[PDB]
Amino acid sequence: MKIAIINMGNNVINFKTVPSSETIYLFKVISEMGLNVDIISLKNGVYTKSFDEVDVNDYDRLIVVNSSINFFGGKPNLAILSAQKFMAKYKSKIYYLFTDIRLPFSQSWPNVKNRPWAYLYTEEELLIKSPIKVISQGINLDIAKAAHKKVDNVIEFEYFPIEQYKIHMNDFQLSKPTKKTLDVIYGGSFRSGQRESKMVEFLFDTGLNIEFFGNAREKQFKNPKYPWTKAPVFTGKIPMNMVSEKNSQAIAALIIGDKNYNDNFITLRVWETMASDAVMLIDEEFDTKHRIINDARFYVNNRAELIDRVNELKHSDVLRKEMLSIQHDILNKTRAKKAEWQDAFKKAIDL
Amino acid sequence: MKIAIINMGNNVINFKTVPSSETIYLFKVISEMGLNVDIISLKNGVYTKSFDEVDVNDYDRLIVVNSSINFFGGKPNLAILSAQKFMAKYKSKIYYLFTDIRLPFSQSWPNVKNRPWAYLYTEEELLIKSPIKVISQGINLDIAKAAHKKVDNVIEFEYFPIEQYKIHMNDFQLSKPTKKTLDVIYGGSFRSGQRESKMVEFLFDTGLNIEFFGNAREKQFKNPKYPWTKAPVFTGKIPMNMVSEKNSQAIAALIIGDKNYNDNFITLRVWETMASDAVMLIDEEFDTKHRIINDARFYVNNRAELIDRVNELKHSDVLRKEMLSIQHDILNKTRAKKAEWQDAFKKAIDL
DNA sequence: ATACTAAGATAG
DNA sequence: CTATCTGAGTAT
Repeated sequence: MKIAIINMGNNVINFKTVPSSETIYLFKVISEMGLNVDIISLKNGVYTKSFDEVDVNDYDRLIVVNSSINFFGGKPNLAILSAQKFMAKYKSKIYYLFTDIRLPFSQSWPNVKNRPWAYLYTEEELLIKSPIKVISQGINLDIAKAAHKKVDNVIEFEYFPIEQYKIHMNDFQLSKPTKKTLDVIYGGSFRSGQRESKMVEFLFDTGLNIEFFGNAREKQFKNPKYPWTKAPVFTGKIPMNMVSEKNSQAIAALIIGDKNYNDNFITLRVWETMASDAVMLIDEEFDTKHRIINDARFYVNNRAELIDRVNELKHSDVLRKEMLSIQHDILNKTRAKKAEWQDAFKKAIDL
Repeated sequence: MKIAIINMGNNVINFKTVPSSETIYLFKVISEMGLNVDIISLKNGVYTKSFDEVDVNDYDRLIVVNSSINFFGGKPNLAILSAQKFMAKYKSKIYYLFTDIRLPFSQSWPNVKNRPWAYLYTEEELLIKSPIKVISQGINLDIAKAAHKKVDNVIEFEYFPIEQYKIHMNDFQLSKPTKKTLDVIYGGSFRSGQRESKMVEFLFDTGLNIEFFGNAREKQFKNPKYPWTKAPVFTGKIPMNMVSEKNSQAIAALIIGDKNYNDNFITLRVWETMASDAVMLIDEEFDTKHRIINDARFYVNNRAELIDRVNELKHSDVLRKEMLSIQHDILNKTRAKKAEWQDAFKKAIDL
């Protein structure tokens, strides 16, 4: 039972990029399940074998982490092409991990055949004919089907909480009480549209000491529709395995709403936050039914509520520790189900 | 008082390179102050002592010419590493000359520890703990504090017109009346974005016989946001300390704006142009408050103001001299106050 | 060959 | 939008 996992459109080397670190963490958690698995990527590395140095048919299961197939600057992206070349040569069923609604499986050939560099590839080289099963992170399989109604070789759809790999990792550790230095903290990147509105709403002009870490830059918030005076402090990105300790430096860590996740996907951030020493405050829009934590106090709808809830927390150490113990209790109930989780995954890749 | 001066990331031997010349010229101007100074670098030379043969703690003052940490080809950069090991062993305050907004002081250790060759160094030998005093060439100390935010041991800030070392040199001599063969001249290299914009706004489609020397070619200008028909004449590189001799060839030398220096840093260029037989014209953005010269005639806004002024100088050999006589009187008044500059420097390195 | 380059591409 | 990531090309 030899399993191969690859990222469809991103180089896999270290933990310095989101797609790469996720592919490696998926490889690590699948290994810890007692499965023999390799990561194939563009070159040999600490975690990967080269596409050029293996026959895709030496594996009984091919898992493909979703990625986009857009070619930046119209130039050839070897990460995409080499991965699909590899997929096309596979004579068996392909398991596509759908963790981002914006990244449904997609053939590259069509987007390649009309390129100046088209001569480099042939349709037989890139066209994937194998049947594909989509393992959707989003519980709503209707949305998963919709996004793939463009590709006919997708024949199975199944829901599997992939993002739970962060809490099921053997070395998982709850954050320990921490000396606070921030009222509210939020990690992410800038995104125009409703995403800008949402962020200015919860992070700007709160009157609280807030830190926005990640890839966002203050000067990206210019839209006159969502004005502001006092912005939060911006910080550089942080290692995947440091997120929870980074969040723990604040009394409260926020989860903002997003049209591509709301009531459908539980995200890595939810767990990273719920695991920290920071009380997890969730944008009502993100989880209307409160599937995450069955306690209204963990939810906020606007700036007034966020400000009010955070101030109740910065004064009441007792209220803070209680909420903290409730979110840790909920996390652990989920963790207790590890074995069911692992079997569900084996079951999802027909093992 | 024994003073040691080093360049953080460049080797110092002679005047064959930009950074080396700067360090040696800084060295000479300080020696001419009657101070005891030594240049410490990689190998012993006419102007330098080797890092591996001197004990940094023998000096009462350690001056570090700003530089960047860029490990070309991912390989160890000996000037940066030797320099920072030297600085790390130092036990008193460090004086960092910030002559370029792009070169804030930076620790190299965080960079080295994650390199495959990290085992060749220890944090004890690279981590610089001594307090740092940034002596900024820019007069806006807020722009200087802003740049050194990442660092924590940078305690002081102070402005000092460092670029003036060229005029106060016991060597300095104004350029004598030169036979004109160019209407306009400008030295430098192109970068991108607005850098190219400006260079095209002031040196292209003017109808004037303009020359452009340094690291720059014609095709390097593609951006269809700033279109041009007739480009100036590119003369490539010239010696490394004959800029004044070069500029004097034209009727007027140009100083164009730059997001980094504008209303902050007076550059070596300014003084090398102000010292030439060429009338120095300045981009209004580079110095709006008109600090350089107090006379509107030397400043321009766009291609219009430019070509116009150059014409007034061509059709009035009398006007040329008058303005030329003005800039020289300014330089002369600055040079006469050499002692005020020197004493200001001493007070900068706490003497 | 020798020595210098004040760093360009990428992340989200 | 720049902090972070990657890792030899250019000038003598």
